[PDB]
Amino acid sequence: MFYEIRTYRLKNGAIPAYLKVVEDEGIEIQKSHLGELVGYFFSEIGPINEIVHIWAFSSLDDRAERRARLMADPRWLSFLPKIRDLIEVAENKIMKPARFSPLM
Amino acid sequence: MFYEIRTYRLKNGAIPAYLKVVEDEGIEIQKSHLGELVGYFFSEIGPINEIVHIWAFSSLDDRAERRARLMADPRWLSFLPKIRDLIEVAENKIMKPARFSPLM
Amino acid sequence: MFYEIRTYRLKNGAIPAYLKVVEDEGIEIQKSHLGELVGYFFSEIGPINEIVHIWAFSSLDDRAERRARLMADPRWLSFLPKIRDLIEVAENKIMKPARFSPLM
Amino acid sequence: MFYEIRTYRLKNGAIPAYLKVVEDEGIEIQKSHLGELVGYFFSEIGPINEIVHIWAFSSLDDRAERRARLMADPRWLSFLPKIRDLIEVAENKIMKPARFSPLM
Amino acid sequence: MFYEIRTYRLKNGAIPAYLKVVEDEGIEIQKSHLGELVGYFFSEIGPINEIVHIWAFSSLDDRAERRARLMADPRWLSFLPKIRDLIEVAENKIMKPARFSPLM
Amino acid sequence: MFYEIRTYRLKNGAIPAYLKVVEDEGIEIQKSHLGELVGYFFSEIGPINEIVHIWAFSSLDDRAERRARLMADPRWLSFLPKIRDLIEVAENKIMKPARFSPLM
Amino acid sequence: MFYEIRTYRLKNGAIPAYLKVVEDEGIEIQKSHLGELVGYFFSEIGPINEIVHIWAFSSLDDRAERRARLMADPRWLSFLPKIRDLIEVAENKIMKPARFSPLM
Amino acid sequence: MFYEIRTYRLKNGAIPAYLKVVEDEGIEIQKSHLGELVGYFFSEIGPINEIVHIWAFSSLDDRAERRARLMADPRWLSFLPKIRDLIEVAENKIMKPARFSPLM
Repeated sequence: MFYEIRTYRLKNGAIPAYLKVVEDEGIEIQKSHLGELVGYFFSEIGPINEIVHIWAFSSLDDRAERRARLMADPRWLSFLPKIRDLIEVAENKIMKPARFSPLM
Repeated sequence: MFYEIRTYRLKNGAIPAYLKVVEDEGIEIQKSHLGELVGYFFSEIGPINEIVHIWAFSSLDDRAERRARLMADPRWLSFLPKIRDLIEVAENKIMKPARFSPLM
Repeated sequence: MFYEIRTYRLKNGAIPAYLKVVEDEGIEIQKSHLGELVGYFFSEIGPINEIVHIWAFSSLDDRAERRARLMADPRWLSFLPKIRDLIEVAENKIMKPARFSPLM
Repeated sequence: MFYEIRTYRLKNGAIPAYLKVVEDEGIEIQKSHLGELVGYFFSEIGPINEIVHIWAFSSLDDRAERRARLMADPRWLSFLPKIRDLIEVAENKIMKPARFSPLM
Repeated sequence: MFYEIRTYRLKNGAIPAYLKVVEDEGIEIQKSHLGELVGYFFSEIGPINEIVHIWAFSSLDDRAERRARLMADPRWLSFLPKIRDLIEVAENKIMKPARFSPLM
Repeated sequence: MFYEIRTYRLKNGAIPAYLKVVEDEGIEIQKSHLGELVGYFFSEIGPINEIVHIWAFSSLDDRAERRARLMADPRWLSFLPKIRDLIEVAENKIMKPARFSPLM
Repeated sequence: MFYEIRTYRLKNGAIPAYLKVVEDEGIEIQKSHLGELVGYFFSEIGPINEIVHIWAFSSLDDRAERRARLMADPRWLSFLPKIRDLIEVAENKIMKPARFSPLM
Repeated sequence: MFYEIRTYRLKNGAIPAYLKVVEDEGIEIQKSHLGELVGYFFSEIGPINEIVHIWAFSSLDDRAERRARLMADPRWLSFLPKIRDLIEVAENKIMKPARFSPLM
């Protein structure tokens, strides 16, 4: 399985607002397209104003396929503007599970 | 629940060796002390020679308690030298799960 | 004892304004909740527009408890918006005192 | 008062060794020259293998004066080699105390 | 041959807008002055909101010459304001092709 | 098309040695597996001791497939040790070509 | 002699405006207070939108003295707002000349 | 005029050794090839174990020409190994002087 880890640094103080709108209007739409959400966290100790969420994909072409459909969803497009200015810097990475990882 | 995310950058080319000794001699000892391993990953696309593992703790004082016992385990101390020089740079952070996170 | 070190990078030229409102409306409220302020500094030589303050906690669960109360304080919530846009980037870390540290 | 903050990133796993030799052979020599040690900490949560110590100076020329005598102390010179290879990366910065800082 | 690699970090969510106006109003003007465009990419996995484009120059004085003319082009100056606020951080570097590089 | 950009920071002064052994023993083996090499560069102005090479893949699952075969090649495994210690830090990213990119 | 190196990252595209107002209204005021300007540069190849200027001081307490007077100059205070929002991130450092440095 | 700024981070504690061998065996050879040394500094406050030297070039092709000759000098090649392992990380950048820069 492939694990995508996305890390965002939000505008200082935007985490509460971000998590509210995501919970209320984005996460369900996103999960119906992307598949398996592994974890969704916000900072406590370390980088402040940070969001980290992990998604698992069977293959990377499947990921491309799923993300393409998510991006086409007009409901997703209507949602994006609600967090588009809350996120200042972002990046994502693909990782693989160790043989001894619960996540496989 | 508290989530600790540890990220290491290993010596270039050390991931295979690192994952083998961890699987063979460290992970079980570590899991018997720390409790719940959420995920253990190695790089594929993004930062190279990277290890990322996540652990969940009921409270931070419980984390402190568990890590103190792990550090006292002479089996742990016998193991550490096997990855101590494979890891070049490291850092860890504590995060909290979003209400809509599978991980809670 | 636990030492929390928070480092912020403010909007260029915001330190004077920041330090004035903190002194006038935030530090006392914060101290009555958080406990022991170890030091509060602003840059001179090195990173510019930087704020660094250190707080000591008996335990991390006590820290969590104290910060929860501070976050619940409506006076704190009325103050936050006064520095919320003055801070651009932030992060915090927990450290422990060396046996030979005055700070223990 | 001026506050100098020195931050070092040590070789992975070198904190115990570092703190022991500093306590046993360096800190007293250093304190007799530099004056006031404000705090000496090692990482717990955040950057790993990190040392952070803070020194207060009445003036920066006094700091220069004090550090020149410390560097001239042959006992200091005999000590340095004991942590010179334990430290990988380092940096220091000068800051000033806020009017509401305990540290002034 | 010299290869210049320019990397920009755009405002979160600005890639589509940026790529549209560049395609519609800037790339042709830029190519007629700079010479050979080697590649123009936007992020997918790794740093998000990133643009990376590569240009080849026979010599660095030739590069200077070409960029001077591009900067003098009033059509270029009329275009710049259209992406000037879409780019947050940028940097460029000059590199040389390996003997076994297709790009020479 | 997908473009993978790999950037390495080598041991200070290792570029000549690195480029020689790659040219002599690694690049051909690598190209026979990976497919299309877009460019292979070493620093001149900017980050020093840096290597940047770009590879194009039709799909990411094809990339996975090709890299799996490359990693299985015992000739590749015999070569790796020759640059494994010349590379200090590394990272890779996947990007897409702009519609106006020669590289598509 | 002491050399202070200040490095700023300006808003994308602000260098021309910055350099004009500094030349027209700030540099002379600043030089009459600070003493010896060693060099004032703006980026070309490397970090973009960057300003780097170097000032030489006989002693650090002299630097403190001179900068205090510059900060007190009402003409300086009237000027500051003109570049205060053009500069996004900044930092400064003190260095010493090598015995073989023209700058001593 | 073009200004090249080279910044190196040396092995912890290597500055004295580095500066000695450069003064004794490298700087003169280097100056006879490169032309005008603007300044050569080592850290005091800020990044520790850092070297920063600045060279001025009439044109970038002239710089290429001069550095090619320096690299061909067998005396330079005999010297390089003496600082090659003292330098851990490096980078250089080209900048231009402001109209009001003493350095033009």
